Amino acid sequence: HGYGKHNGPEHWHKDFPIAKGERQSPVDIDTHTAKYDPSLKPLSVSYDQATSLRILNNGHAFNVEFDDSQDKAVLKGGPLDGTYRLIQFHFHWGSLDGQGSEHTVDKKKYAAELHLVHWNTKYGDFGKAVQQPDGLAVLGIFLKVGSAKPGLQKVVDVLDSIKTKGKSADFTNFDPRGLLPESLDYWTYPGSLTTPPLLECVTWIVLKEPISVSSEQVLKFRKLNFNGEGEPEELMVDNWRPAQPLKNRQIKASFK
Ligand SMILES: [Zn+2]
Repeated sequence: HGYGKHNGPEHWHKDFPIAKGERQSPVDIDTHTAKYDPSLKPLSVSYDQATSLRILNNGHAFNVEFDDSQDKAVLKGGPLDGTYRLIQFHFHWGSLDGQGSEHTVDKKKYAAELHLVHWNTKYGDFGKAVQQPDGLAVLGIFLKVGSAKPGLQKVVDVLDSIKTKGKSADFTNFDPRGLLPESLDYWTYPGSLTTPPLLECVTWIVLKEPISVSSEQVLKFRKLNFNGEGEPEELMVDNWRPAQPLKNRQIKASFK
């Protein structure tokens, strides 16, 4: 299962029937049909004690992993009940600046999309959380090409050391607060993981405000490999799933 022409997202349903489910992600966000919901609370992001451990090329993307054995970096408030711990973040990007994001806004695609994955502490661990309808909370942040994002450069510089699938590198003292936009206004809806096993266990929180990265920064994403060392080289690009039907779901907005 990958993003190629013979094993891309359009084939996934064969191994994972839930791919054609009722709350699949990503989706197109229609800003004019999103419902303003005054009952929604502001997001509470507490990343000040975050402990990054490692960066890994898993063949789908690269993951920056965090210590989630304590409430060090947590997400609360918003549409969430309870405390969600940060476990990892990763990106989806395109082969061109005009595509790469998974979610779209009024059909507009962005250059890339950042996913910060958190799990609901009441379920004890990530593996158990994914089996629950309220197990995960994923914070989605759009990337557009323009000015460089200083807080992203540490990630970019290390990519050379994890070029191929299975490669990992120590990655300590990275502060994820450097990746957040100024405003935390958001849309929220119930959805799924966007890669297999595509479990419908995610509360999506998609920030309205994109961050800017430079052409050179996103360019270095595109030099990674889907393949492992010694195998024929396949550039890691367009690792994004297409928008899925909204079906019986309403997208809510924390702003007007
Ligand atoms: Zn993702």
